[PDB]
Amino acid sequence: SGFRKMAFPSGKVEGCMVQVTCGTTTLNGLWLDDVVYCPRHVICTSEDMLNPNYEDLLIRKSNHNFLVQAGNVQLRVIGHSMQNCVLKLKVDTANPKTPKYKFVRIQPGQTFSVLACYNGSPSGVYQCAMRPNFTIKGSFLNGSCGSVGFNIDYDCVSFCYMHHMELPTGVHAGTDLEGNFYGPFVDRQTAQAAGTDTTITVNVLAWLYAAVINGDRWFLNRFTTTLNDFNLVAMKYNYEPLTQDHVDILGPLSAQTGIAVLDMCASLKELLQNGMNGRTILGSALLEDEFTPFDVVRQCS
Amino acid sequence: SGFRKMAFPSGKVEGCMVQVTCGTTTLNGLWLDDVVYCPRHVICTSEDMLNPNYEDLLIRKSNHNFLVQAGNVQLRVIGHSMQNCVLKLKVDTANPKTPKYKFVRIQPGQTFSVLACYNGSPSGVYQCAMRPNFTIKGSFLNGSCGSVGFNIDYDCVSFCYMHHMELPTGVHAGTDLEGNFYGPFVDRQTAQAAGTDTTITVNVLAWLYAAVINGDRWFLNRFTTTLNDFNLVAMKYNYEPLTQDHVDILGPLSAQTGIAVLDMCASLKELLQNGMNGRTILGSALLEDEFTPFDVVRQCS
Ligand SMILES: *[C@H](O)[C@H](C[C@@H]1CCNC1=O)NC(=O)[C@H](CC(C)C)NC(=O)OCc1ccccc1
Ligand SMILES: *[C@H](O)[C@H](C[C@@H]1CCNC1=O)NC(=O)[C@H](CC(C)C)NC(=O)OCc1ccccc1
Repeated sequence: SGFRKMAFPSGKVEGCMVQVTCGTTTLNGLWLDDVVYCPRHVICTSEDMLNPNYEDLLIRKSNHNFLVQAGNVQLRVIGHSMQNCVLKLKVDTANPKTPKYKFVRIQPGQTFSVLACYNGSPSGVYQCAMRPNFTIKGSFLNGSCGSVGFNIDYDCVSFCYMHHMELPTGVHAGTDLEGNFYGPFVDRQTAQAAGTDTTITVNVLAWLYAAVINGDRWFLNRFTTTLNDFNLVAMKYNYEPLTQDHVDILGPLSAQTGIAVLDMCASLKELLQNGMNGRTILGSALLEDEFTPFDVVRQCS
Repeated sequence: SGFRKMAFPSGKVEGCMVQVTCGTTTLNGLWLDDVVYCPRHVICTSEDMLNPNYEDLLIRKSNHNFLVQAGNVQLRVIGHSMQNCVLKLKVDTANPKTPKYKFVRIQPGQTFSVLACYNGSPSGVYQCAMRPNFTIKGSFLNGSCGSVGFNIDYDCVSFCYMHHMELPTGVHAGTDLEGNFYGPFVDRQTAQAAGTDTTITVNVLAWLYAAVINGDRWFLNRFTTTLNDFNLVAMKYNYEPLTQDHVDILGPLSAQTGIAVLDMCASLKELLQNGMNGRTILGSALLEDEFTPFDVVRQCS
């Protein structure tokens, strides 16, 4: 028993983290097969980063400007190319630790594990959820760029995120492994604002089901409400509207606890209207929305 | 920027997780050099686990009763012995993934990373703090025993915990890697109650310093209080008394923020008396006490 924010084992990803150097800028890189993936702003100076012509800085570079280190072993860059916002540095050595992998792009509301890295050395691992405004609330300092987010389905690692920047609100933004940014952000140091965020409603309900599975039942009631009536209270509290699929995704959790999906929304509407009255749910005084229904089933199996 | 509950990279520990089978009971084991460490109640049936004579069940066992699997490779047990509550199964093969390690016993209030395992396969990693009553609030299902807790100082892994049981309150208990239990618990399925817990005061202050470092300053005030006057309000709210060392440990965090240690206790005493008034600190509506001053410095470096 027990429910904890739990990241995937990071061993398979640890073996692919390298250090990428260009000029006086150093960040992390992802070593898959014979290509090193890293943010393209490694080729920029502090001069360039306000409004760089990434295409212009790249032509004036060549292979020996990129110092790639896999631990203490120096990797020889035998080629370079740019895919959107990601630099692809082909190296002579095929990474022997390369796991079965996929390049996936996740949806807002889904979760993934972030392996924090600095100078090509993993520092820590934690879970993050892609916010509806395509940001994440992580822990990134200077030199953290190149650290990747990932999920594991079986023995395959589904890479889904690479860190690039931090927004003025203390939130973080990045791209998928093909260099395409999550959200309306650009890899330049200008005034960039994230859109208005909202609470992932289906995640709160799945988290409430995890509480019932673990013995937390004080918020439960006997009354119900309709899906079109619950969307009325959700629009008031900056919550996402609930769809029939979202109910179907919450199917197994509703069956394991014997609590209909719409029954839990009635408790959620009470929790939003009446507050929580200074009590806790799974050790939280707030409604948590960073646990997908899959995350609950994986822990409460 | 950003502060997140962050576990250590689990790759070095992943390479030592095995599966240990005895009869119809299967749990996890720690493969270090040529010894497999696992909880001794693997030799017990559901019959035996109420009040077992672990010394009696062990003599009636021998090597071929222990099926050890390192992935798909079967390990040959060439010997067995008991160290308190831990079974030491010597195997013929030296684990080639054995990292530099230490067998450490941690103090209540300190943190460590738990690598959740099932059938010798790592499932997830998360941080836990040893509660003052020698329990941890983790995520353990059936078959999770043998999973270890650990810290990493440099390239050395300081193993500090091995899971054994779950208490009636949903909390978990285990031993150090020498088989000595944390707290007044025994590896038998009887009525066992954890002692009354208290809030780690020095951890709350260090967590409040992490909030100031990350831009959260609404709880700050200009007034102060003495260490012997703050211990008066702490004893009221089931908080631990604060010592001069604890202030000295909070030294660097007090210097980085320019906020004296006793100044933060005044805000904490206000937060305990006046509540938080429906606002948040680092995304939390509760005062968090599972971050050591070291954990803050490591993330807010
Ligand atoms: C890459 O390692 C770095 C990660 C940042 C550092 C602070 N927090 C992070 O997540 N990214 C940048 O420095 C980035 C580079 C641009 C070319 C995209 N710029 C950036 O994040 O600017 C805003 C900022 C900088 C420093 C501290 C806080 C915010
Ligand atoms: C070992 O894998 C297992 C871990 C338990 C399973 C439930 N949560 C855990 O952390 N330990 C036991 O089953 C343990 C064995 C004794 C010989 C120490 N007994 C135990 O935890 O009993 C209480 C309990 C059992 C099942 C569910 C909840 C509590």
